Amino acid sequence: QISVRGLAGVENVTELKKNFNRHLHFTLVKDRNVATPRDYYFALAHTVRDHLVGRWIRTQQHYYEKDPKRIYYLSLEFYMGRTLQNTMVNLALENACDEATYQLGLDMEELEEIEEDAGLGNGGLGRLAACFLDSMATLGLAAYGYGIRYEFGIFNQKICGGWQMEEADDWLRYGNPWEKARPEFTLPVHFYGRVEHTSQGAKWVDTQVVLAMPYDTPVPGYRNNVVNTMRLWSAKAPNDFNLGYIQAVLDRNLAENISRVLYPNDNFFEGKELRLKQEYFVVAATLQDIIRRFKSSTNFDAFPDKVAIQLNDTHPSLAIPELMRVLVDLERLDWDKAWEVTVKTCAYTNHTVLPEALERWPVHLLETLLPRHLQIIYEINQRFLNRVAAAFPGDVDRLRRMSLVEEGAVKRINMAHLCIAGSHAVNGVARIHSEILKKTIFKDFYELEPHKFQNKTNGITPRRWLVLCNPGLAEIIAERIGEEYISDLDQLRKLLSYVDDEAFIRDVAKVKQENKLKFAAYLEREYKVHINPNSLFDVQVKRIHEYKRQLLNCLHVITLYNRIKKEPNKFVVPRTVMIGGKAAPGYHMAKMIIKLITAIGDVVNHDPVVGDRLRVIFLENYRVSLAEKVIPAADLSEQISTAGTEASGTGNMKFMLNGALTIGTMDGANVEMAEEAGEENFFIFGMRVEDVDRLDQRGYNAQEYYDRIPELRQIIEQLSSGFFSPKQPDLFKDIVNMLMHHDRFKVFADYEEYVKCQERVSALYKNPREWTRMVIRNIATSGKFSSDRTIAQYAREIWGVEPSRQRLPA
Amino acid sequence: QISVRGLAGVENVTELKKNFNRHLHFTLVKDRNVATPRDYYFALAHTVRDHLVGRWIRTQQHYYEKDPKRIYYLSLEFYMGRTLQNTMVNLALENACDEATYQLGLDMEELEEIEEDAGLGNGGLGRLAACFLDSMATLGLAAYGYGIRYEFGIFNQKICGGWQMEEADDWLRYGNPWEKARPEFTLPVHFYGRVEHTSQGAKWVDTQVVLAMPYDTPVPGYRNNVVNTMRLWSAKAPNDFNLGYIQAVLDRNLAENISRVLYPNDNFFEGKELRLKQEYFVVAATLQDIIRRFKSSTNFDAFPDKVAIQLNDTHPSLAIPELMRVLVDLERLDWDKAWEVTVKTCAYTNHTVLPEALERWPVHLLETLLPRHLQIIYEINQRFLNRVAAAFPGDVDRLRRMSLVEEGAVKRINMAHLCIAGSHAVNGVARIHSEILKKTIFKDFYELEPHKFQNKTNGITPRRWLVLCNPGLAEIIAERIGEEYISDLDQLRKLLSYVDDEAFIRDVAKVKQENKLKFAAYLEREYKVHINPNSLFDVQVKRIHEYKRQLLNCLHVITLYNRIKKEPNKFVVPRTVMIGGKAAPGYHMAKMIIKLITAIGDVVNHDPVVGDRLRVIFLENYRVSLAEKVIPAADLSEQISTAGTEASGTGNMKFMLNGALTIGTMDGANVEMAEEAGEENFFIFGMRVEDVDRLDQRGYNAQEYYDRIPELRQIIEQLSSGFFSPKQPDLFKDIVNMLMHHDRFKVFADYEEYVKCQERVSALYKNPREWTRMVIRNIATSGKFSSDRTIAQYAREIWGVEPSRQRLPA
Ligand SMILES: OC[C@H]1O[C@@H](NC(=S)N/N=C/c2ccc(O)cc2)[C@H](O)[C@@H](O)[C@@H]1O
Ligand SMILES: OC[C@H]1O[C@@H](NC(=S)N/N=C/c2ccc(O)cc2)[C@H](O)[C@@H](O)[C@@H]1O
Ligand SMILES: OC[C@H]1O[C@@H](NC(=S)N/N=C\c2ccc(O)cc2)[C@H](O)[C@@H](O)[C@@H]1O
Ligand SMILES: OC[C@H]1O[C@@H](NC(=S)N/N=C\c2ccc(O)cc2)[C@H](O)[C@@H](O)[C@@H]1O
Repeated sequence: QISVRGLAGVENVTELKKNFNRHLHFTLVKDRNVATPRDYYFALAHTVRDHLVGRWIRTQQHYYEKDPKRIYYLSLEFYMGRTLQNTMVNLALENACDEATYQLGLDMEELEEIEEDAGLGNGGLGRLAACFLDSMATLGLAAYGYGIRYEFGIFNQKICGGWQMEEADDWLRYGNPWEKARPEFTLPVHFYGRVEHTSQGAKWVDTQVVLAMPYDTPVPGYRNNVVNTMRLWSAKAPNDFNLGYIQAVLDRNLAENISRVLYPNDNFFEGKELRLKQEYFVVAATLQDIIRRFKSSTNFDAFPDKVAIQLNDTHPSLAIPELMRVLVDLERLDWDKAWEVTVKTCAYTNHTVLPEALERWPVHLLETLLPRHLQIIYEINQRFLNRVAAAFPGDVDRLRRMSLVEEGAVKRINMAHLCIAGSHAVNGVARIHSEILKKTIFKDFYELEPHKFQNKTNGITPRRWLVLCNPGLAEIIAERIGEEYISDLDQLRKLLSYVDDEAFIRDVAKVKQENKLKFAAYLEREYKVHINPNSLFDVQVKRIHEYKRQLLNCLHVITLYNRIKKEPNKFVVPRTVMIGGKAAPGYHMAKMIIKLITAIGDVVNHDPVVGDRLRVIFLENYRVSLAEKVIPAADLSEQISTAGTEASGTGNMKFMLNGALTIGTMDGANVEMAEEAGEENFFIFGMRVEDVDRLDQRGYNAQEYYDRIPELRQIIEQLSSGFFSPKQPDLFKDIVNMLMHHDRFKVFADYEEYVKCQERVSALYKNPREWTRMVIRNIATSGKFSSDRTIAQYAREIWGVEPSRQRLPA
Repeated sequence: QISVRGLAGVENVTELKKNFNRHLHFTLVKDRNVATPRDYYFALAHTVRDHLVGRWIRTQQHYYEKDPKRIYYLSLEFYMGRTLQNTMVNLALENACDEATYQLGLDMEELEEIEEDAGLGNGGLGRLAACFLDSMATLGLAAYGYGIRYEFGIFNQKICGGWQMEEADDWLRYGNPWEKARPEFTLPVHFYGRVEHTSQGAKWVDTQVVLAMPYDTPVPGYRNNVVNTMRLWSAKAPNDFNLGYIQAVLDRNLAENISRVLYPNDNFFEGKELRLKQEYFVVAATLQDIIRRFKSSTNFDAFPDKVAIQLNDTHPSLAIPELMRVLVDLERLDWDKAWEVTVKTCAYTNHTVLPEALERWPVHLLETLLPRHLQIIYEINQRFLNRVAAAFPGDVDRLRRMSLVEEGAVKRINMAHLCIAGSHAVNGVARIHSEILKKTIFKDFYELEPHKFQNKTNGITPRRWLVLCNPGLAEIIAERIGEEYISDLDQLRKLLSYVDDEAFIRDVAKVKQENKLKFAAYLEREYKVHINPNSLFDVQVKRIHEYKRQLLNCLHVITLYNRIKKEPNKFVVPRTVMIGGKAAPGYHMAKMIIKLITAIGDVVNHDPVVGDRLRVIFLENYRVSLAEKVIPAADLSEQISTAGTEASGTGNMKFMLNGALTIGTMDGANVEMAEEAGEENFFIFGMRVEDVDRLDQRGYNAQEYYDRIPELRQIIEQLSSGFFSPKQPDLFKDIVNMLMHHDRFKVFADYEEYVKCQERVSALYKNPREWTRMVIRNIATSGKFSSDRTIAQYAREIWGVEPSRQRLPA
C-alpha cells in the first residue's frame, strides 16, 4: 500500500500464506472454524519469527569466526513493547504480511493489537535500553543485552473513581513466541555463606545456590540481516532444594521469587533485600557467561580488548566487585592486574541527580548476602582513598565525601562512588546533565580523574518511533528524500528546503489530522470518551513525578477553565489536554496528582458553558504500545520539569520526530533540541538552572507568588475549599500544603511564564500554515536524537569499536 | 528391521528426515554443529507430534457431529511414562523413524532415553488410568481423561548410604512437547466463602477464586486414527489477586500451589487441606467443562444418556455434591430430579480395603473450605438414611454404620459411603476384591442395593506392555499367529498349540536371554554393578509397603545366604534377586525396609564364599520407564502380598505377558491369573483369605513360628545382633519388634510355605526346556488381562456404550 513498508512480491505472499496455515494447523492445533483472533495473531507471530532464524544463527556464527570485541549492555530494565510490527519493519516484511493476511480474510492491524507489551521496565531508562539494542544491531555491533526475565512486568493501571489501582502484568500467560529457552546454558548463582581464608586465597563457602536459566530473544537490525541477542535470566531452584516433603517442594518458590516481579520505582531507591538479590543474580550469571565466551575464543590481559561491559545506572554495579572476585579468588590473578582489567572493561552511565534515586545499600545487608563482595568493596575503597589522599594531601573532608562507605546511623555503600572508581568512563545522558555531574554531585571525582567524564546525549530509534508508529509521516518524507534517512536520520535536514513548499506543508498537516482522527476514534471505541479532533492536542505523557510537574500543567488547565467561566462568550483556541502516566505504588503524592487530574476532568468535561472548547483526559495505562498511538497524534509536547531535574528525557525526542511542537524548560535534552531547531521554533519558558540556584540561596517562598498573582490565588482557594471535590472538601489539602510550604520543585515560580508561553502557543495554532512550517523545522532538525548517533558515540568514544552499515549475507 | 514395528517406506522416510531438519532449525534454533542429544530428541518429538494433529482435530470434529455419549474418567493420577515410543507404536511410525534417524546418523534408542517420564501418579492406580486411556482410544470410545497437571510428579529416588532420599521431579524443566496449553478455556474455581439463603435458593458468596487452566495431551488409539484427549488443569491466580504491591504479586504463589505437587502416598490417607483443595479443583473445573460441552450439543433428563463420569477411587468424590450444587443452586432443578441425574451419571471404582487408605475428611475442613458442599452432603445423608430406616426398620446400628457422617472426637465424612450413595455402579478391581467388598467393608450397602455392585478385573495395555517394551517377544509371536493379537489379546491362546514346537521353545528362551543380557548391560553402564546373566532373575518391583511383604522376600534371601554358608560346596541355582520401589516419604517402616534390602546386599554381594551364586540388588528409582526395561528381563515375578490385601495388582499381569513365571499368594488378580493359566503353571503358596481370617479369630502369635522354625530364629538373631549392621548393631530393632509383636500382615505365617515353594522354582529352572514350556502356557493364557477387555466391560456394563474396532478415515 505505502512505499516504506517494503515489497509485496508474489512468491513472498504465497509463501507467507502457506506458512501461516501450517502454523495454525500444526503449531496451534486449530482449523479456521474454531480459531479466535488470538490464534490468528499467534500463527502470524510464528510465521514471522521463522524469518529470524537463519539470520540469527548466521550472525552468531559470524561473531564466532571474526571474534570481534563484544559489547555487554547490563540493565535491570528492557522496556521492549510489542515485537510483531518491529520485526516486520526490520525485515521489510510489513506489506507482504499485510497482503498475505488480507487474502486470508484478516486485518493485520487487529491482530497486532492482541500482542501484550513486554513491559520489562518503568519508563525512560528501560526504554533507552530497548532503543539501544535496536541501534546496536542496526550498526552491526557484536552486542548482547543482559537482564532479568520478570514474570510480572510493570503493573497494568486501572482508574477506579479517579484513583490508580494496580493489577499484575501477567504478560506470559499465553506464552511468549519471541523467546527461546536455553535450559542447557543454566548457571549457578551463590548467596549468603561465609568467607574462609586459606594459605592461598579467600574462599566463599556454605552458600545457598539459585539457578539462572537464560531465555534468548533476537534483536534484528534494520534491513542489514544482523540479528543480535537479548539474554534474560529466570530464577530456578536446584532439584535437591530444601531436600516435610510437600513443604520442601513448595518452598522452591522462595528461590524463584528472584525473577518474579519488576520493582515499579521510577527515580526512587528502595533498599529491599529482594531487589539486591535481583541485582546480584543478573550480574553473577552474566559475568560467568561473559567469561565462558571469552575463554572459548588464561591471557586476561586481552579481556578488555575483547569485552566491554556497560552498566545501565548503578543497578548492575555489583559487576565491578564480582569481576574482581572471579579474577582474584578463582583465576588467581594479583589484585592490581585484576583491577586494571576491571577498570578497562567497565563503564558507567548515570541517569539521575535526584539524591533519593541514588542506590546506597546498608552494610548489614551486603554482609549477610554477599560477604566476600563487601570485603572486596572495603579493599577497593581503601586503595581508592589512598590515591585521593596522595593527590589532595591533608584534605580530610574530601576523603569522607569520596568514600564508597558512608558513615551515619546505618553504614551504607554508595554504589555510584563504586561505579566511578571501577570504570574507565562515566557519562551523563544530555550535555547539561553531564555538566551538572562535573560541577556538583561528582565534582570531587571529576577533579581526581577528569578523563573519565563524558557526555552521551540520549536518542530514540527512528524505526519504532517514526516508521512503525507513523507510517504516513515516514512515507511523505520518503517521497521527497528517499528512504535512506531511516538509518541515517541526519538526512531529515534536507527537509529544510521544503519549508515553503505548498504541497509538503499540506501533506505534513494532513498526516497529523489523520493521526488525530485515528486516535480520537481509538478513544471512543475502547474507552467511550468524546473528543473534538479539531482541538489542539495538548499532551503530557510520562511517569507521574513531582519533578516532572504534571501539577504545573494542572494549574494551567484550571487557569484556562477559570478564564472561560469569566468571559464565556470570548473565543479561545479549543484544546484537548491529555495527561497520562503511572505512579509508583508507594508514592502517595503521585497518586494524589492522578486523582487531581481526573477530578479536574470531572468538573471541566461536564460544564455546559465550556462546551467542546476544553477537554481534560487522563490517559489510562500509559505504556510503549500507547505511546506509539498518542505521540503521532500530538500537537503540543509538554516537557516542563524544573530545570536541573530531568537528566535527559526521551519522550521529548519522540514528539519532536512526529510533528508536535514543544513547550518546555531548559532542562535535560530540551536544551539541545532547542539548539538544533532554533529557539524561535521552540516554546521555551521558565527558570534556567542558574535561576533555580539563585532562588535556592535566597530561599524559595511560595507565599510570595500566592500573594502577587490573583489568578494563582483563586486556583489555590478552589483546591482548598473543595470546588474540585464537593463531597470530600479537604481531599486535596496535602497538595495545597506541599505547594505552599514544601515544594522542592518550585511549581509557583514558573507559573506566570508558563501561562504566558501557553498563550503564545494558542496564537500560533490560530495560523495553521505557520504552525506547520514550524513543525517542519522541528522534524527537519530532529536527526541528532537518533539512537544510531548515540550508539555510534558510545562505540567510538567508550567501547573502542567501529560501527558498520554493511549487510551480512542474506 | 522387525515386522511388528511397521513399514519404512521411501516417501515416509524422506518426509521424516526433512521435517526433522526443519524442526531442528526453525523450532530448536540449532544447526548440526551445536546440537546436543537433547536437541535431537526434541526435533524427533516435534516431528512425531505433527502426525497426531490431523487425526486429533478430525476425531474431536467427529464427536461433535455424531454426538455420542461421552466418558469422563476423573483421576488425581495419570502415570503416563514416556510418550515418544508409544506414539510411534500407535501410529505405525517406529521403523520409519528408526530408519530416518539412522540415515541422519542418530541412534533413536539413545534419543528415547532422554525423555523424562510423565510421573503423574504413585503406582498401580495411576498406571491403571494411563492403560485405560490407551484402551479407550483403541476401542473408539469418546473418552476424556481429566486430572491435574502437577508441576512436580512423584519424586526421584536416590539411595544414599542405603537410605532413600527424595528429590523434586522437575519434569517440565525443558518443556513438555506433548501438551497443548488451552488458556482460552480457563475456568474459575471457588473456595471458602459462606452460604446465604434467599427466597429462591441457597447462594455461595464471598469466595476466593482460583483459575483452572487446561492443558490437552492427545491419546492415540492403536492404528485406528482415533486420538482422544487427556485434559490436565493447572492452577493460576486471577490478575487482581490480593490487589504491599510486591508482596501481593509474590502471594500469587499461594493460589498456584494447588497444582504444584503430587501427594506421594500410595495406599495411605493424609487429611491435609492442600490435598482437599486439589480434589475440589479438578472436580469443579472438570464438571463446568462437562456441562459446557453438554449444552453445546436445558433438558437435563438427557444428561445421563450423554454423560458418564467414572470416579477413580474416592479422590474425585466431590463430583457428586458438586453436580448436585450446580443442578440445584444454578440450574434450579428440584432436589429429587437432580439426584436422579447424578446417580445415573456417576460410577465409583474402589481400589483398596485397607482402613488407613480410606478418605475420611474432618467436618471442620469442609465447613471452612466448601460450606455449601457440606450442607449438600448432610442433606444426602439424611435422605439416604431415611431409605435405610425404611428398609431395615429399627436397625439402629445399621444407621450409624452406613452414615456418611462418622461420629467421634472429630466428626468426619466417609467419602466411600458418599460414593456408593451417589453412584449407580460400584466396582472392585479383581473378582476376590469385589467379593470382599460385598462380604465385609460394604456389606450393609450391598444388602440395601445389590444391583449397584460389580466386578471389573484390572488389565494392562498390550501396546506399552508387550509391543513397546518387548519387541522381540512381540515379533516371534507375530511370526506364528499374525499381528491381530495386539488389539485382541485373547488370540494369544493360539500359542498353546506351539507348546511342544521346538523352534518356538528355542525362540521364546532366546528372547528372554537377549532381554536379560540387555538389562545386565544396562546395570553396569548407568550403575556400575556386576551381575551374572545366567542366573535366575528374581524380581519384586512395586511401591514399598508392609502389606506387599518385601520383608518376606528379604527372609527368603537371608535363608538362601545362610544355607550357602552352611554347605558352601553344594550346588544351588544361581539367582539375581532384584527388589525395587519407592517408599512414601513419611512412611518410616518402608524406609527401614529399603535400608534392610541394601544392608543385606552389602553382606551378600561381598562374601567371597557366595561368589556369583547369589546377588541382591536394590533397583533405584523404580518408575514406568524402568518397568519397561526390567519386566522383559525377569524370570520370576514376586507377587507375595498377604491374601486379602492387594486389591488386584497389575504388575503381576505385566510379568505374565513378558515371559516370567509367578510365585504368589491367592490374592487380588493372582487368583484369576492362576485360574487362566492352570494352577500347575503357577507357584502358589501360603494362606488363602479364609486361613487369614481363621488366624485372626485365634490371634496371630508370631512367637509360635519363631519357636518352631530354627532357620527363621537364626535370621531374627542375625537381624537383632547386628550381623547386617555391624557399626550400628541395633539399627533394625524396629523391624524385629514389628515382626515379633505387631505384624498386621503375618510375614512369619507364610515363611515355611514360601521357602518350600521357592525350592520348587529352583528345581524347574534347572530344566530349561520345561521352564520355557510353562512360560509359554502363561503367555498363551494372559489374554484376559488386556485393558481392552477391562474397558469393553466398563463400556457395556457400566457406561452403556458399545466399543468399536473400526478405523476413522486417515
Ligand atoms: O511458543 C511458546 C514457547 O516458545 C518456545 N520457543 C521455541 S520451542 N522455539 N522458539 C524458536 C524461536 C524463537 C524466537 C525466534 O525469533 C525464532 C525462533 C520458548 O522456548 C518458550 O519459552 C515459549 O513459551
Ligand atoms: O514446545 C513446548 C511448549 O509447547 C506448546 N505447544 C504448542 S505451542 N503446540 N503444540 C502443539 C501440539 C502438541 C501436542 C501434539 O501431539 C501435537 C501438537 C505447549 O502449549 C507448551 O505448554 C509447551 O511448553
Ligand atoms: O537516560 C534515560 C532516562 O533515564 C531516566 N531515569 C530513570 S527512568 N531512572 N533513573 C534512575 C533510577 C531508576 C530506578 C531506580 O530504582 C533507581 C534509580 C531519567 O529520569 C530521564 O531523564 C532519562 O531520559
Ligand atoms: O486398581 C489399581 C491398583 O490400585 C492400587 N491402589 C492404589 S495404588 N491406591 N489405592 C488407594 C489410595 C491411593 C492413594 C490415596 O491417597 C488414597 C487411597 C491397589 O493397591 C492395587 O492392588 C490395584 O492393582
